[PDB]
Amino acid sequence: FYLRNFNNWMKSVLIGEFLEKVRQKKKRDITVLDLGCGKGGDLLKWKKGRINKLVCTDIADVSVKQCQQRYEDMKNRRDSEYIFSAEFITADSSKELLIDKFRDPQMCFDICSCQFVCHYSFESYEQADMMLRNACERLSPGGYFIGTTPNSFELIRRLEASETESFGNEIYTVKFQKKGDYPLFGCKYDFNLEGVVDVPEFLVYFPLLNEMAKKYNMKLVYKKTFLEFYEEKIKNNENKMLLKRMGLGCLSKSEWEATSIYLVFAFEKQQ
Ligand SMILES: Nc1ncnc2c1ncn2[C@@H]1O[C@H](C[C@@H](N)CC[C@H](N)C(=O)O)[C@@H](O)[C@H]1O
Repeated sequence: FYLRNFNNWMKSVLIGEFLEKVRQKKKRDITVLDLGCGKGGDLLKWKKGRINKLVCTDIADVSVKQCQQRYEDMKNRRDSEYIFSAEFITADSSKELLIDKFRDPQMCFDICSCQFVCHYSFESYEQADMMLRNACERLSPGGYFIGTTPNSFELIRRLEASETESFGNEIYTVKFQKKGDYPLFGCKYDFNLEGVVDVPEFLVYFPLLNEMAKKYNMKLVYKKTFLEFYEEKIKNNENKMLLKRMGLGCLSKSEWEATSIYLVFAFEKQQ
């Protein structure tokens, strides 16, 4: 609950910062790609952002349709006077070109949001490159590719400090297959969060992600650990009060250990 809620706060502040960056130029017709949208847990953040068009895509067809129904549920509120239009696409973004699936092949995006997703595409080089292409190729110049991914530096640091192939606490466990072997692609580990799931992830060496993004003319805006990001954004008072409205003034030490494995990143498309 508290970890989910804290990640929502991180996504709210992150989406909020870059919606305003986009609006500090074009306030009109803001088009967003939500790569790996999941069950639609970001729809209300895009609604509060007052965007115009949202493309939600996920690999699980089940999730895409609950995301589509959740959007239809939202637009039948009385609160949804001008809710964004949306399309919902089932696709493997690490294997399929998404513009093959758009109703408008030539559409452009101001933001691509890829939250807790891109580390599933580092199974191989072509999959990581395909996801970057689906995320960045159709970005308008000056548009943003933002997202959250595990920090490989902090992952390895804790794995070496451990004396087994595992580490964690009562909230989470990370189990690597072998210690001391960290290939750029396919470095598989299992991430278990006590409550939620058990899904295999791949290590993302961020300098590599930074270099591959250059292929689509992306320049790194910033890269922060979850702790660096929290400490910086908590100084803005409306961020601080959003934290208190969401009931996040008291995260456990065990929850900080879990959430401090992650980083946020932002790339911008050049002219
Ligand atoms: N290659 C892939 N292409 C598209 N979606 C994927 C892919 N791999 C995993 N996903 C989906 O990415 C999502 C990962 C979730 N942790 C993120 C959900 C949502 N974006 C959130 O921030 O809450 C899941 O819904 C996956 O089904």
